[PDB]
Amino acid sequence: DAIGMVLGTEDVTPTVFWFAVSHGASVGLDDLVVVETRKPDGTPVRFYGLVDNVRKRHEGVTFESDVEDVVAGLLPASVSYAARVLVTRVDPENFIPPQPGDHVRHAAGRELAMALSADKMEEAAFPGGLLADGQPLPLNFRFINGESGGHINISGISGVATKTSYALFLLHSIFRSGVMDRTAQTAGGRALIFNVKGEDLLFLDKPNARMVEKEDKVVRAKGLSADRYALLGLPAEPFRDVQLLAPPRAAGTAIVPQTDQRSEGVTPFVFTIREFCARRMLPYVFSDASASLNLGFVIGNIEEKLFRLAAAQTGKGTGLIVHDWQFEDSETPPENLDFSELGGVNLQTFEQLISYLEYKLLEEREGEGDPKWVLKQSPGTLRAFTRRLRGVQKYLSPLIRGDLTPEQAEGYRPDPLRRGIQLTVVDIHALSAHAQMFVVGVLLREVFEYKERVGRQDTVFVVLDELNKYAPREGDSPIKDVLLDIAERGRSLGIILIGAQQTASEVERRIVSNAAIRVVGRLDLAEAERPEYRFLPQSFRGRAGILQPGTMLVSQPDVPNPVLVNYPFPAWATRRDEVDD
Amino acid sequence: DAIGMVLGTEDVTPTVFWFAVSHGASVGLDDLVVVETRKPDGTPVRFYGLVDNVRKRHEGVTFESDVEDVVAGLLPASVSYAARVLVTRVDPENFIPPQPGDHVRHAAGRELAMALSADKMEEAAFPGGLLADGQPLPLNFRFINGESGGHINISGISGVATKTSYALFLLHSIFRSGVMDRTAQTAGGRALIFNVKGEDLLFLDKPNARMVEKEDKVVRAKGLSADRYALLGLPAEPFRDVQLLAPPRAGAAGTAIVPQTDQRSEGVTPFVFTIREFCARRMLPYVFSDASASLNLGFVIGNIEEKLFRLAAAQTGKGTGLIVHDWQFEDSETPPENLDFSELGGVNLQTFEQLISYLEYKLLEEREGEGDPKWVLKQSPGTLRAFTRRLRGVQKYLSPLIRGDLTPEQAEGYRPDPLRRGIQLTVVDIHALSAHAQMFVVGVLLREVFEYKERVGRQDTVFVVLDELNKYAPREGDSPIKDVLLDIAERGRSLGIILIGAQQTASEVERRIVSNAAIRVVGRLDLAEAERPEYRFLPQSFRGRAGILQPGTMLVSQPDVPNPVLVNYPFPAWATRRDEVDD
Repeated sequence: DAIGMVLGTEDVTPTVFWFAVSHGASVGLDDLVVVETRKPDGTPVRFYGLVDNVRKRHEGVTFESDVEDVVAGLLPASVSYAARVLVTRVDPENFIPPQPGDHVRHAAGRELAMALSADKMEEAAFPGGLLADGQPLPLNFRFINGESGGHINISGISGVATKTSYALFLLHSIFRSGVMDRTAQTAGGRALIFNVKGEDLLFLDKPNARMVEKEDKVVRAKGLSADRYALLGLPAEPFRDVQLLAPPRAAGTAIVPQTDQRSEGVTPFVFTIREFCARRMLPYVFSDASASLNLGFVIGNIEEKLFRLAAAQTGKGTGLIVHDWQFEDSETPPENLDFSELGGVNLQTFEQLISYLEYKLLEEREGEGDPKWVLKQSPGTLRAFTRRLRGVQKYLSPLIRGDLTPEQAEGYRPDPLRRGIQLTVVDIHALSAHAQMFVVGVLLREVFEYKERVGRQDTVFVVLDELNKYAPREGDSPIKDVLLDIAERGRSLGIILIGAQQTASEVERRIVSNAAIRVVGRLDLAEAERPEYRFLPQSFRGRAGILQPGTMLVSQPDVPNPVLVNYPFPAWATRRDEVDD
Repeated sequence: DAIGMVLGTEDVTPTVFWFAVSHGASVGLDDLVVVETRKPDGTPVRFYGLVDNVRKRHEGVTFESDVEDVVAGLLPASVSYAARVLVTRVDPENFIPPQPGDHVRHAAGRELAMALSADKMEEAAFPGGLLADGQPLPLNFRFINGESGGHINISGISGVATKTSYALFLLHSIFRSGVMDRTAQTAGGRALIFNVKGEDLLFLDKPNARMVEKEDKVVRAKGLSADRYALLGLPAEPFRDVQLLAPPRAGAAGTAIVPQTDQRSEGVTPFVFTIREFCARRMLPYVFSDASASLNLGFVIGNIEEKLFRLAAAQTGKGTGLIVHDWQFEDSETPPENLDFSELGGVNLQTFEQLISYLEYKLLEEREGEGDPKWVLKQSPGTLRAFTRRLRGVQKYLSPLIRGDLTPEQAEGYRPDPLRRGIQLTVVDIHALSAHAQMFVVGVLLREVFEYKERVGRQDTVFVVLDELNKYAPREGDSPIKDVLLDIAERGRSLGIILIGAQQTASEVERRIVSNAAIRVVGRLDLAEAERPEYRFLPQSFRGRAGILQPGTMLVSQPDVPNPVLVNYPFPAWATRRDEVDD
């Protein structure tokens, strides 16, 4: 149990000190070490630290050109192997230096738990990954579910850092470790995740045949005792209760999902015109936050009109029936127009709904429009609102249907909170950016409203990638607003964000600032020194530039510095090729 | 009883110097030391200081590889134990360098008083915690009650830093030390605290069932002569006079009023607001708490608040509801089948939705959509809808809190008054309520207390204990709740309103609120935040230490003493959880 001796040739301070590695021992860059010293009074003090600097030097060589002779042993010299320890905790809080010559050892048992502040975690610790030699890393669940800490934020080079895989692992850990019941001691968990990568998120229902092979290879290499999942205490199995939703293909009443390689088990999801109006979906059409005009007054006004109009609807249908649409000279044709038994037009398509908005705002009274709808708003602002609806109508029109019947509508409505479902996967990769931002906006706002009305209830995890897309640093959008609501109010409300981006400096400062858990994959060279990565010490930056895929640094409030960690291969399928018959 | 001698190998200056720790003594990083030197004419000069750096080195080892041999005794080397002193005080204020070889000693009873400027705190000193595993650290109450100082601002990582516990400890110390009596020689103490945690602050009048074992364990470990509370001189009992207020459960359609508390069903009083009082006390501005990014609704809110205030004054009845005679529903979708009508044909608004409906009618339906001209003072239609839409959006959340249905006697009993006679501590339960209701309740109570002090004068010291200060007083937003916090910060000293506020980072809080705190306490700080400009009052030496501070461990900084002082405080004598209750 001897790894080295505290060095006296370098200063020995309570925060930082060096030690010499014993012969036959190897000290890695991230190794967690404990050294115990004796006070003059005789009472002991334990120092728990992490190695941030490791070096090897030749102590007696006068010139670098004598190195060939020195290695041979012809010239007298001694190789010196030393490490620097960054103090994280002192069991007795005495800020006195350890004596040179004190024994340094790897934290392995109770010492390792003390170093990672597992005593503060208590029953709330659950596996956040693997340490150097198969020891699990305790993650304090109370800082994920909102008791004392907020959400999770993952950063790293997209394509190189494995951000989404680590998120899915954390969901697996949270769902299968039992910490939800332990911290509850309402005690359950749900997750909503969006497939935008192809069909990668679409087979996490099935076991991954390649997991065993790849697992055993790594197991034999690093010499772990059992399978990496077994070391964390987690079953190597897929997600138990999974729902796959997809958009409704492409003037046919029949509906079947846009998915190609996975066709079995996938359910189409659609919105109705009536629900569109009733549930104030209109703002989530305007996802261009990068820079724009102030349509807030127009959107709010038309939104309220549509809501009141939807509430007045007595019919059972899914479309919206309006009685004040006349076509003295509207390009729109009276044919193909569902007409009510009361002479009202029943809007069955999104393009018809925009046509009616054009009429109320721009054609109604020889061009000045219906004053109840245009509330003194300028013609230029109205037509901006109109033209943007026209621009996205083709892309949103298949997702919003009024021609569907009530049977189909109740069946196909996307509910991330459906009973008996733990993981909802919404397949948006076939949709355009406008349909993506629309669907994400509506669904997130639906979950937020529901938790506002009822309460914390079940803790709902939202796993979102490309955070810079949805919540830019400088823009302002509705979809960014619901993510702000989730970040700032989600702890108490029970909506927890597991978000990832290539760089946190491109994400809204209030989303990133509210993540209790920060996880860093391989970081770009320039990004590591940015202000948003101050929680990584300078020691880590050079290492972080070359971190291998699968390797993350996790930082959480309980323990002061980031800890490097690895995590197993997915027990679930992430592409079509990994599914047995 | 000397701990070392001034070192000549490092420069000796009046402000900063090194000393060598003598054999058999241990010198900690935050230890208070005193050194005495002698002028050539024989007069003595005393240096009171704090250690900020401490180190150990091998003096004679020529190669690092030797260490193993050197430890065995085969090679000669000596361990060099040295500490650096940051001078806080010079008692004869002669800025001369101490002479090398002078004797360094731990600060003694009287020497400790001089080092912590206790002489400046004649009798206003009260216990602020335990320092250096030793003696109580004196806190100047005159910098907390506003005679010479403002309020307290506590900062640290929520969850690990023990921020709220240190605030409650300070309250206990102020209220039991008798320092209120001493500083008097209109000299009484009151405290308002909001429970935003899950019923954590609802058991402050119950004794801590595990505070004896936990304190005892600490006493055994550090060999203290007596208990930590005993060492401070403060009794180890809970808050004596406590008021617990909670919102009403099943508020909509239920006349019976019952509090929303689940864990504690005894001694908790339900608190409700009344529609006439809402109009009379101009509480409308507090409904608009979303200052993150907002429209210029200031004129509409001001316009309606005055109209509502005048309407309340016009009421002739003693009834809680508001009576309006100018509301009609020709085409407005507000059925009157369930409504209360006055003797003179007026309508009595008993529900929050009804008040908003009346406002919607005056603003948007009164004259074929034009609206009553007196009510909308040439405000754009979009601006009126934004004001109306926000009220409808928040109506379900504030409806249980604002009731016009109750009788005057019922309302008088239920109104939440922090200044109620015979009450020293008031706890308002806000955990059940939504963020909008929470923001509305804090602003109304703070403004009512602040306004009452302005008319009456400062007859009592009201301590307002508020966590998550970034939420209520953001750095760049502008809100009514921020404005009442600003009034408390900038005018509370003379007015007697003292803010004990806590945030995870002062960087997220309004510069004026943090700048007006005379006392600054720091728990374990985030790695990034120590480098920031809001934490310049920590010397650079402290930063690396502050990154790893344990729960229970705080650095307190006050104007009388130049550098921060590391402190510990006892475990709470009051219950902070349902299981910590002692029967």
